[PDB]
Amino acid sequence: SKTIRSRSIWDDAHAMLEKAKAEGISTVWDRAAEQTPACKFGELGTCCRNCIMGPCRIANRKDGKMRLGVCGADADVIVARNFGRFIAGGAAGHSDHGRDLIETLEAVAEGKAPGYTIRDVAKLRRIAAELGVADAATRPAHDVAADLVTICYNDFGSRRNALAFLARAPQVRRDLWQRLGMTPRGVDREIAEMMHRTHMGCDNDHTSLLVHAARTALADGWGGSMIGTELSDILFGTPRPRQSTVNLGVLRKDAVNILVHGHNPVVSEMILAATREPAVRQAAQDAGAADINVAGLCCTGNELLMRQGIPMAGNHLMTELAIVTGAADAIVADYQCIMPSLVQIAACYHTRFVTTSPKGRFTGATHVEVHPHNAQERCREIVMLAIDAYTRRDPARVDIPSQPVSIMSGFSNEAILEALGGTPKPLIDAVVAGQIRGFVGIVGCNNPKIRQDSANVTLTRELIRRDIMVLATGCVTTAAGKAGLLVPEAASKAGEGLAAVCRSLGVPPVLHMGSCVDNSRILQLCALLATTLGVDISDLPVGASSPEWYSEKAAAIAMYAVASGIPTHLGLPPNILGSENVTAMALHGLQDVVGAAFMVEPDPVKAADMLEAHIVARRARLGLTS
Amino acid sequence: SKTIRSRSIWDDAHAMLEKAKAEGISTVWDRAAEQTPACKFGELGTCCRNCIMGPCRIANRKDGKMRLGVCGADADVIVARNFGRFIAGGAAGHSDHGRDLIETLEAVAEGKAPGYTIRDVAKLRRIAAELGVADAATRPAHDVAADLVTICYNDFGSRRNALAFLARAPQVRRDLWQRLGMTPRGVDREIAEMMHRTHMGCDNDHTSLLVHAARTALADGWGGSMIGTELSDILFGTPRPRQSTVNLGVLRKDAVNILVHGHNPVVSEMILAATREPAVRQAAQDAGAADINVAGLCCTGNELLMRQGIPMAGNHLMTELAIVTGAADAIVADYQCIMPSLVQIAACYHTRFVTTSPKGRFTGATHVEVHPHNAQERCREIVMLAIDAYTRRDPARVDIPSQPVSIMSGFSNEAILEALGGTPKPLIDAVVAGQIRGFVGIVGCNNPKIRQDSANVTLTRELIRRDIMVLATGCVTTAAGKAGLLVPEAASKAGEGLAAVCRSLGVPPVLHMGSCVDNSRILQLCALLATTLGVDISDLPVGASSPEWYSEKAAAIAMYAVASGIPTHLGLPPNILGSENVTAMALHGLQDVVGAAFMVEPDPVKAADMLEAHIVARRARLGLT
Ligand code: SF4
Ligand code: SF4
Ligand code: SF4
Repeated sequence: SKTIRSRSIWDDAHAMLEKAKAEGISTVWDRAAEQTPACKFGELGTCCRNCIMGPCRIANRKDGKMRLGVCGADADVIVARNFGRFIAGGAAGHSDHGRDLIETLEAVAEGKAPGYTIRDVAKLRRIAAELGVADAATRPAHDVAADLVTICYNDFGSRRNALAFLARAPQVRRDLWQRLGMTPRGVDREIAEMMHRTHMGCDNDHTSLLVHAARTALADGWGGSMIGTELSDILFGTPRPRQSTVNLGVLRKDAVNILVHGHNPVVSEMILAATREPAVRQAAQDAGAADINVAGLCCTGNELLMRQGIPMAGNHLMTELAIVTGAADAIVADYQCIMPSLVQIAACYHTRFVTTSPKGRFTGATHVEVHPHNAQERCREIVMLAIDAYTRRDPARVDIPSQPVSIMSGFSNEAILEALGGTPKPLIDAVVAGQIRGFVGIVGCNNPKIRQDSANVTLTRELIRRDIMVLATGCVTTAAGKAGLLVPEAASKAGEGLAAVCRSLGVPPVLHMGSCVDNSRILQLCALLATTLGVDISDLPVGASSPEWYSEKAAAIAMYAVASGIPTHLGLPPNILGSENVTAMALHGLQDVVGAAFMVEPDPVKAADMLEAHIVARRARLGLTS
Repeated sequence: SKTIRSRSIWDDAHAMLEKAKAEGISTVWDRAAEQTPACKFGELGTCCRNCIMGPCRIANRKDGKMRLGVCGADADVIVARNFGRFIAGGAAGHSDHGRDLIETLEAVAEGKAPGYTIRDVAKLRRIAAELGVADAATRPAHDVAADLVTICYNDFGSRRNALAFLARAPQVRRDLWQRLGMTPRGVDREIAEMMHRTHMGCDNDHTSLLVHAARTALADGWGGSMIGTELSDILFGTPRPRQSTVNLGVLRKDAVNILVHGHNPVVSEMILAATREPAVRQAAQDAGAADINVAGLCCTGNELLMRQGIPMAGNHLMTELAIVTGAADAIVADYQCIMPSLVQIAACYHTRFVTTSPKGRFTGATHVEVHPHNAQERCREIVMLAIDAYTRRDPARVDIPSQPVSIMSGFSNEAILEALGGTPKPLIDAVVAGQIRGFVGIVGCNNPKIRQDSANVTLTRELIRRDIMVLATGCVTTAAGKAGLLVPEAASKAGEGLAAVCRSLGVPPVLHMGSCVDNSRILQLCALLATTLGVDISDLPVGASSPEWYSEKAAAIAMYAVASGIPTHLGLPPNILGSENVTAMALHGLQDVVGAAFMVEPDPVKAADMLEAHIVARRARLGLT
């Protein structure tokens, strides 16, 4: 079918799209078609519903009518406020997840989280020492953890002048943020202040609103996300390189298949633990299954891949299709990017849809709420639900369409530095000599507007062919993995210089660096390189790209990349083109301010050209050859 | 003009609307007409733009298409998420205000706020003791202030199980909130969690979303707003009853007129002090003026009225009209509800539009940023700018249309208890006897959809005639004031029982209790009576009403009133009627959960009937007549 082929580049998606159509199951692509054409005011950002003097919409009329909202706000203010609330929603998604990790570490330090422990005490002591805990190297581990918990909680308070992890950024960058009024002060505070600013009759200057949007995004990348990443490593282990597999073929007909979906590994790590208990495996054996098979979706999947090597079934637009295989016996959901259509599609099969978070409630789901104090008991109950659902699987509707594709994962900054012999000096030498011309983090989602992973893969291929190493996170991980680019043998697909460095280190030309919160690892790496070299992040030959983004979280990531000095490409524009001034700020004005700007470009080859041009300009300023 | 008469009940509004028309100046009412009819999806709440798989809209179509968003979210989820973010924006408006008051008190405690002081040390010691500061009664006042600052800041952190001021609520209400999962834990935390819940693919259950909306609003009423009110009293004085005046006639042709607008008394109080310095006054007199005349707009005007008796020029929809008098020489703005049209209308005259907050930036305004460490010199500078603007006033364009109307203000709970002899017992006895049948807080804004103050005044008049005492805050203050209802002689407009009680105490039948953050005083009063009686707030003969609301802040107030057990009337629906399930929860379902619900009724006489009906039912449950 020409329509099905246009929706994705992948055979396993095509196969499930055919099956979904045969079984009369509507998908995200069908709902996207029903919502096309979309309201122009919504697309442009020129609609405001922030009070009930509205709704207001701004037209561009020669007679000057509908130029202002009822309160007098113009298109610049309305677009900038909508964009600011958009960013705040993304920052809040990461913020609340980082907050849950603080609470989990506190429960471990108090001895009130059965089955949880401090899996990386060495990293605990290092992070705590970095952030100022006294005698972190020698004091009892749970005392050090309690002091680290206090520091992280204080970043979720209202008394700091700068977040704790901001000290990683080079001095020149912290000085610039301070001069601009961009320094993030409190993770929750910046979000709340954004909501205040965007109330009627508060902030009515688009420049001020966009500056606070940058501050709010920075409070995510250097706060909520960075806390989430570093505490997740302490609690569940620091990733090291390991082999795994990707695509819908990681599901197994002869096993109980449990898909974990969402973002929080506090649940997924304990689901995986329950599946390895002897009594639970005997229950699955008694039900007729040969094994219990956990596979990942989206950022929870990314996390379990990085730390445990658990195979990833799919990214964002694969999620519905994973149920359409007929082999998903349970989906275990926590929060964020979990499409509620999955509840309805699961009900078309035997699949249990289990929610675990008080924040991730879905009408019609089976709710088994999980907290650290009860996770071990509750996750056992959830796996037994999956085994029970397995006994009702209709064997005639099972169609697992592909063989899995080998990948390598687990490239934390700790693993990267270890692969380099302990210092970044071999990486700096490679960049100075021009073997690696630069690095681009390719991050972000799928979006039904773009043929799934078409831009993600094309951009990745173009960059590695030009000797630009790619750092992959989020739903790009699955795209690079299915493309065969996440293995060391993929050096044959890179340019001569990048292939040579990859082969000498034994690593792929694309490094999987984790989930969306793990984009904080990319900030940390950039900050380490700039600090080592004595330059700003805006002087490094780096870039970031989200070719197929959709979420507020992805927009917040892009904003904190830009605000930190990383040129950032987006495949689709945010809803801001209704204001030329806001658009010009985002694409050009920010360059004058933070040393980076957004680029919007749906042609991935042209996106590669633009990212490469920035890298080459920055190499020249460093006195390097290109 | 019949169109002009249709826009306001007030003579000063009519006169300035005529003047605006003659001069070609467009107002909020003109822009409201341009935006009519509005998008039906926006009115119903059935539009979602929370990701760029959207925009999505939910329709009711024969083919069954557009029943769901691209992510699969239905109308119940989309409407409830939109309402949740709406409430979060209102809570955030109050929370950042409260946070600013903490920062100011901390600057005073550190000795780094020239011209600021602890005006009410007795209330500082009482509040600090209440919230757990050790030896608050005897320690040095600035040490006590630093420890109270720490307690308030911790409510803006992430480690509490319940906000500090929640202890005021009766135990039965705190137990209910705990069981429901509504207990507010952190002022910023609940706002941030709401923004997380409304991201695509997080909270997709409309009941869950509305319960967290209640928790977010409670974190305002018992957190951001209550902190804002109590610290404002500590820094600037606890209000006591005093006489003042209201309407555009408080402006004076022979004076430099400075209008303070927005919410923060931290700025308006120091502007007032600057205008009283002899050298500043002499500068005005050298410019030809007889004096400097400060008048208030909206909530910062409410604050200056409550504590300093400063006349109030007008409420929300009067703000543009104050400039059209041609006599406003400066507007000094901080944040919230300040319409950006004021900058362009000020540019039609000589008026200086001055912004003072890093959060309240207005393109084209004169920005003179004020912080506690520089407020004394910056406010002096601002007043000098107003005097310079006065020398540019075109006397031919001046038209101050009315004589000002007398009012009484200053009814903090401290002033109410003092007027009662020091205990709520006389008030309880009057309620028991049936002299005062109940109380309604009438709060909230104006809205161009409703003839300005027509419902605010009619509802007020209806309730006091039925022996229901009215507690007025926000822009209802100006409405009740201009109607002559805020003076003791207004007992003559009340029913026999309320008139008798009012005359015995020498108070009006409508008590001005302050700004929008000061709706926390109504919570405090309800919790005091309920705790004294040993019942829930949902057992008290009380109600709340915003007949002409517009703002997210007003919706959050209405939500925390409802979630606290106070039946709450709204003249206009929030943008939720596209979900029958969300609408039914708001109007009916909440009754079975928190003991109160929203009521939507644009006829203010029918609104009075409904509020009275709840009061009578609660009187019967107390075994009263
Ligand atoms: S974006 Fe605005 S104008 Fe468009 S459908 Fe939604 S509410 Fe209506
Ligand atoms: S805030 Fe202003 S532009 Fe937005 S809905 Fe209200 S009146 Fe219209
Ligand atoms: S969150 Fe769902 S309903 Fe809202 S815009 Fe995104 S896809 Fe549409």
